[PDB]
Amino acid sequence: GNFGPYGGQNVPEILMGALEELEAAYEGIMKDESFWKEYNDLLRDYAGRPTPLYFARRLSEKYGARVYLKREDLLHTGAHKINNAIGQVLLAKLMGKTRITAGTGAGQHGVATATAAALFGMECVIYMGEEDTIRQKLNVERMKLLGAKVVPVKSGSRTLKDAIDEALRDWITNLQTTYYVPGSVVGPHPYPIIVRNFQKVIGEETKKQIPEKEGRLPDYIVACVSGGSNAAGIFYPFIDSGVKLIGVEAGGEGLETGKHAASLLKGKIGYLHGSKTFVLQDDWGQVQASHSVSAGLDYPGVGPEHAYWRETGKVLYDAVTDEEALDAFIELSRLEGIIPALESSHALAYLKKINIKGKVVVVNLSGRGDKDLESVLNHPYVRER
Amino acid sequence: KGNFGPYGGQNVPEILMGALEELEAAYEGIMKDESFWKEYNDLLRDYAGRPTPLYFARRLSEKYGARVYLKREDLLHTGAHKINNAIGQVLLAKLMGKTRITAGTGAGQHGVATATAAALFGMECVIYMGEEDTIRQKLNVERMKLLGAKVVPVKSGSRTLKDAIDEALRDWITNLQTTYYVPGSVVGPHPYPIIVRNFQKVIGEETKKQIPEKEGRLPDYIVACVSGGSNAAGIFYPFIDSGVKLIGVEAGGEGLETGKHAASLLKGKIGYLHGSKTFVLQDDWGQVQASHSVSAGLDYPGVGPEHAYWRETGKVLYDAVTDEEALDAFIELSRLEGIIPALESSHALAYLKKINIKGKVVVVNLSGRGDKDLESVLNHPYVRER
Ligand SMILES: C=C(/N=C/c1c(COP(=O)(O)O)cnc(C)c1O)C(=O)O
Ligand SMILES: C=C(/N=C/c1c(COP(=O)(O)O)cnc(C)c1O)C(=O)O
Ligand SMILES: [O-][n+]1cccc2ccccc21
Ligand SMILES: [O-][n+]1cccc2ccccc21
Ligand SMILES: [K+]
Ligand SMILES: [K+]
Repeated sequence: GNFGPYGGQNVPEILMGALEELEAAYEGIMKDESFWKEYNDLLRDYAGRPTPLYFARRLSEKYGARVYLKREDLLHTGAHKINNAIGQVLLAKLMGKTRITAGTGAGQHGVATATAAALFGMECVIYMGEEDTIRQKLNVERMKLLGAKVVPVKSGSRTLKDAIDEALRDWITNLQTTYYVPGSVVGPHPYPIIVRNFQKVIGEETKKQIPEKEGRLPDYIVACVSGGSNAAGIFYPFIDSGVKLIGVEAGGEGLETGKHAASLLKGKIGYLHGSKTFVLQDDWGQVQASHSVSAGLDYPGVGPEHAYWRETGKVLYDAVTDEEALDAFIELSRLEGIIPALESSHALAYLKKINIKGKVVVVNLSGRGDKDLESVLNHPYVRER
Repeated sequence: KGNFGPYGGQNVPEILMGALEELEAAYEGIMKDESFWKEYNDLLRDYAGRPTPLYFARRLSEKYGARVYLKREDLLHTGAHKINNAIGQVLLAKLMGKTRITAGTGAGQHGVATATAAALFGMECVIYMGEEDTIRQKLNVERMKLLGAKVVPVKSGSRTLKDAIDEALRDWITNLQTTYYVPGSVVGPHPYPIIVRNFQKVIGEETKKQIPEKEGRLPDYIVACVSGGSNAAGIFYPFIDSGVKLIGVEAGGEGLETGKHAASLLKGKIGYLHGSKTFVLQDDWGQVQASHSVSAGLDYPGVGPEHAYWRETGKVLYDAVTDEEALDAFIELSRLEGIIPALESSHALAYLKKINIKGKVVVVNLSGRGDKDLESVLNHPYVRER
């Protein structure tokens, strides 16, 4: 479970038996043809894989480049989160668990998890920070129709970090019955590997699709990063290929303002939610609140596999601001008729920061932006436009 | 030629006949144009997401003792079958040299699909929508605004889809040189019903190729909701005369005997609406009546003339389900399969309860997703009393 110095299992001791049970169950399905048949059949007919690789003509004309969008927004529930949620809730069901718990920020992991729990007939309890229940209300409504209990979390910054704190408390309190589903590549081993291994289908498809468009590997692949799961999924098959892989963190009000979620760029090594990784912290080791206009990127840590990729130079990381992401959200809506998630809008915003004339660029469009419409339409910066 | 038996035709103000003659000529010209179909089919694949999957609904199948498959048009870009037709007609508009698109919308799915295609092709877009629908389908108003379309609320008449189309047609007639009118269903003067059905019949062509990989035969039933008729025409057309039982499900509203419904085939009379001779809800003086449905996309007093022809000749069977039955089916699919369906499609799902399907193979056309309907459903008195 270590990516260089990062990762590990940094947990209360009472979780060690559950993590050993999960590691053995996961090793068992690695070679289980019937798990993969059921899972891959649901990815195809239930989620809608493979997703297309779309040539964005008007974006391409605007930037003088060949811009392709990997269309994870076309999946059932509207985001890449469903790849991981189906896989883990299937595993939970096969392990004899009867209940599912998770935390969610954008609400897309909450909806994906509730969808899979409904499909597999499991009780589902989702924790979501109170501020996120307000700015991502559409997903609260979806989870209620799917039969999940949504528990608003009123402590701390009332956003994703606090939601995960409460989901982990719930898991420990309910270990006989309950499987904890992380929605990103952050957590004690084996969870970063499990999540990345369910998301790497994105990069595997991309790798088969892009030579059909251009005859070679892309010059760049760009994906947003907070926990890191959509970017790990599209990057993993391309590590050491020579493609320029660029992960884009939330710069919030700006990297020098103290209001952002840029763990790799501005964090310090530390422990969060089971992983040794980069965490926004003060000088005394206290985890700090993150900020982002995007609820899914509003998290103060990052997956340990990205900490490792950054240190070894296998992936390059940077950030864009709330305002740059809002601009990119509006730009894709107007130019391509696709309303992107505000998370993915951080990757789209980065097209303005790379010299891409003549280049082939794949952007991971990790989800759709219907959950963000009310927040964008009311945002002061958009109001001043 | 425009007539489906005695139905259809071009029943319009004379001022529209030149535009319709030019549209029919342009459409015949693209039928053989490989470069049109290449561009269109590449967009359907990578932009809209076709083919859509044919999904085996294991828990619904267990519940009804049948093999139930859902044709997943809800997985398309924008969330409904409307995009198949919107991409194709806006591409035609571009090729005709038009610079502006207009349409009406009820559920707002056609409005969003048309706005999306207009954005992709760099065209001005003005969408008319009844004021009541701007309230019960508010998510789609927000989407249209982000896509750069102008949304005009229509405050006249019943403030729903019929009145929105009235105003889009007025706009077209005022703007005939610049503007292409995009109907969102198979209702309209010729050539529109044929154009729309020919962009939607991919749904049934895919289904016909997919179902033998699941079952080794054709299904016993295909079920789809019907108001104007486009999603049902798309999935039924390749199966006409095949021996499959095709069942179109109209909006029964508060009940076929209440006068508050949208069941044009079952309770309308022959008449003219929006260019078609077809079945139209009317009093006995020939005056069109307001329709009603809990579903904004089915809330329309007419039906496509191809469906009037299929009903008369027995090639498709038609029935209806009530608002409450549709709401029940909306909650049922959400809870049992984890799929939140559009309230329109929920009428087709509700029909699974109305026929004996034990031991039968059934395809339901899942024409759209239900995120536009969540607020309305959660606040509906019948659901609150649950
Ligand atoms: C944290 C959440 N969403 C994250 C998210 C992200 C960022 O999460 P990863 O860094 O794990 O990809 C990207 N794209 C979309 C559409 C997302 O919903 C959530 O749904 O709970
Ligand atoms: C009238 C509208 N919608 C109709 C609709 C319908 C009924 O229209 P057709 O009878 O033309 O399929 C079915 N399913 C979905 C998801 C729909 O949105 C509209 O979006 O303007
Ligand atoms: O679910 N979950 C669990 C732990 C860490 C996370 C970081 C980002 C998003 C989701 C997460
Ligand atoms: O757009 N449009 C135009 C004319 C009639 C219609 C019936 C149902 C749905 C849409 C329609
Ligand atoms: K972060
Ligand atoms: K009707």
